Amino acid sequence: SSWWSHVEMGPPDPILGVTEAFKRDTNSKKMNLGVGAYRDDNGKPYVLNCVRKAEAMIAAKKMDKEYLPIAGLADFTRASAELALGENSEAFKSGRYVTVQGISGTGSLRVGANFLQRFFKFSRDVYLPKPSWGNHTPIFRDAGLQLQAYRYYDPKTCSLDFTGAMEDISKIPEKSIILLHACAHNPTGVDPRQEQWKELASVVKKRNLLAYFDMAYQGFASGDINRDAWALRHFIEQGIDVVLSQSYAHNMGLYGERAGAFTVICRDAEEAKRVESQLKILIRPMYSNPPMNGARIASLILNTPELRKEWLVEVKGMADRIISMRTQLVSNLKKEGSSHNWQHITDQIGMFCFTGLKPEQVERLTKEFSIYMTKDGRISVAGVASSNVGYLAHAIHQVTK
Amino acid sequence: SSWWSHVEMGPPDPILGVTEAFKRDTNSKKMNLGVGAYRDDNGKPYVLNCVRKAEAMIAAKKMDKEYLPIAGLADFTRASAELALGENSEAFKSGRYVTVQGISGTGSLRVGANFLQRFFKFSRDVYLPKPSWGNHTPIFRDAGLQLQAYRYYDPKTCSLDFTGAMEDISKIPEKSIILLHACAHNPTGVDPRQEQWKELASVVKKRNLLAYFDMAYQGFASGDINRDAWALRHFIEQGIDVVLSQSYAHNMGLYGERAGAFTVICRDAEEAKRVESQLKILIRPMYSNPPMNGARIASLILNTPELRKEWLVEVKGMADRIISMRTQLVSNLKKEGSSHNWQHITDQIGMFCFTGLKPEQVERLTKEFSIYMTKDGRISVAGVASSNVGYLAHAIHQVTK
Ligand SMILES: Cc1[nH+]cc(COP(=O)(O)O)c(CN[C@@H](CCC(=O)O)C(=O)O)c1O
Ligand SMILES: Cc1[nH+]cc(COP(=O)(O)O)c(CN[C@@H](CCC(=O)O)C(=O)O)c1O
Repeated sequence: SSWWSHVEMGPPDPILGVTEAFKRDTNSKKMNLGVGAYRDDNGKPYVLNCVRKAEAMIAAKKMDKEYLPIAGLADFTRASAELALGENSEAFKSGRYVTVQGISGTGSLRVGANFLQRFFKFSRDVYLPKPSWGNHTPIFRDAGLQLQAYRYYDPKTCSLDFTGAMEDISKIPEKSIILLHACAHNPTGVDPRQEQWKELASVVKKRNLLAYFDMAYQGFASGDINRDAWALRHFIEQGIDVVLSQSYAHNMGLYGERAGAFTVICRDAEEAKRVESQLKILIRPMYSNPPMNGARIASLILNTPELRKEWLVEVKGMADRIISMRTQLVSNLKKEGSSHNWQHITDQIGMFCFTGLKPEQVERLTKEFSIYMTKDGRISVAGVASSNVGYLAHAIHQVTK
Repeated sequence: SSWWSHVEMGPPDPILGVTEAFKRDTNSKKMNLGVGAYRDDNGKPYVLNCVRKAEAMIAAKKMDKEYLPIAGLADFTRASAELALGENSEAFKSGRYVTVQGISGTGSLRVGANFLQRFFKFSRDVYLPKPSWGNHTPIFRDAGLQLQAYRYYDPKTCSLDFTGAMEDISKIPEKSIILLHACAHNPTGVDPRQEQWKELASVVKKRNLLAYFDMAYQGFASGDINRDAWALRHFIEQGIDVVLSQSYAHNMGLYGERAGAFTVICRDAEEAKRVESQLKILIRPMYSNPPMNGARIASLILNTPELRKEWLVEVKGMADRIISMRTQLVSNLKKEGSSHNWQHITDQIGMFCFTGLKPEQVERLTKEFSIYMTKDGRISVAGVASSNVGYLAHAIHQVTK
């Protein structure tokens, strides 16, 4: 009986733990369809061309590694704001925003969570969509806020239950906080339609709710970055001052370098200044200043015309491939003779498919075929390659037959 | 009256803010002696040779950027443990430790702070030495613990007030938490003597206090890394199970890449396993997984014999230079005709000198000479170069005359 005799065995992360389990299997045909990580058509980690050139630029310049200001790389901070808001945006033009480099999406989310905990005097409730990325709970819960829920997904119909959402949302207490996924909702792969978004705006505005946008997949919903930032831009434009978290982990394939940002849209550039002051203060006693590599790479691509353009081509490339894989998946299922309707697989967008498989099926999949996915039936289509869509489909079928 | 009408202008970080102020001065002779950042003899940011080769190795291998496990790079985690504990260590050999990659020193410190908040059921008090790095307060305070103090520095005598420390320490309530700087105490540059450390061990052990070591400057106290880890090793060896935070920001000049680690010494490898589980759980909803670059670079140097050896030469090189600058500083002061005893400047170790200048003098220094330092009179000798020790000394003198 020492200091930690009492500390119990905590369980493995529902998402990140799949990769740990996957790592150990000896099956040569194994597939890691758990975390949303882009794999190229060979089924290999893919580092974009533009990322590769960004890094070379950095190398060549023989840059130092001195500490970055607490808020991050100005150039990256400003270009991230700009990427979300759009260059024409009044918010951006007027400087009514504060963007701070964050430790990827998760890092940004928690900074905001912490910021709200401290400065959002109107409420302690955060409404998450049913269902949501498992991690939104703990992120909010550890920061000190309460979690609530709003209906979103209709499993019966494999789509968004708009009526349920609107009902739930029209009733959230005023001045509460609502978390919205900007695009490629995780894990359903179903976003509201633009008409739909417009109706949500109204209710949010009307109920005077703080809209918190989680934008982890800008460019993976349509394959177009501006198109994917529509909702977000629409709300700001309707006069809704949101807070936002951005991740460059998927769209730039910067996973491990941890590049991201957290933004608050304020009333004036002077409020923006005061909020920045306080955000610095929160970040300081947390990690002091942020990791420079991801931010340097992203800044160079973003601010370098030829780089940026290459990047957009590369993003289309990625989404495209994901599409082909959905398609094929479905085809192979029919080929295999599957009786089930697998239309949701091609209807869903972003990196995954919310399959509907029950936990007994998931289990079999891992054990008989060594195909790893989250227990909720969510699979990452992002990680399928031409060489194993066949295998995937056959398995799905066997376990479903 | 929007959401953030109430959020007030927070002040600039007492340490990091000096660099912000410094950045704006137009004086061509300006000197940034605030943050502890190594400058080469030309007064330029210095990226070690071995760091440069580590990066080239990485480049050459065309490594991916997939996400690292929540606890960090195994290789880096294990080599950090090893760097602190020493290779012969029973703790290490036996695997009674858990080391987790942290976002530099600050990142590691806060992870531990958070861990204790959650699992240290014996107390909410953390005793810091008087004085300490300004940031220890907020780090502990934001995590949820209470701050206490123990006497350390004797300004009258420009040294460690051992009697006061021992008195204060012999009285801290049992099972409390005491933060100790492993070496190169920040900001006094005065460490306990080995005899002294031995006496501290006893009292800590006797009072059954949780010893929390902050090891930010391993190699900057003596210019020898094992020598600098003595105290730390001695406590573990006396049967004191510490928690520790390591930073590679100064000794490897990795400032902005944010590489560091947090370790807990446990009873067995099985407790170690349970603690790891819980640490993962804490990190997950905080930043998810850590920045890979700093960790990849540090892992390669540490685990690469020729790299490691080069690294130790480079560390000696750095400490040496710091020594020369102290020396010279003092010489120039006499040359200038300073009446004061400046012996503390050469007596102090690590990257700074706790000068004793009053705030009015600090102020003049910045305004007449554009020499930036923290308001407490702490200056970073680390950043002085042969070309400006003269200027420095003349200024000090003018403002002191
Ligand atoms: C909605 C969502 N929001 C934020 C993030 C933040 O990611 P990062 O920048 O790494 O902090 C992720 C990653 N979630 C995918 C990646 C694995 C993970 O969970 O992490 C996933 O759901 O598989 C999200 O899916
Ligand atoms: C005692 C101490 N502990 C931990 C750290 C953590 O540093 P990092 O790995 O960057 O998180 C520092 C840096 N403190 C010097 C560097 C500037 C800073 O304060 O940050 C300093 O005191 O100037 C310390 O001086």
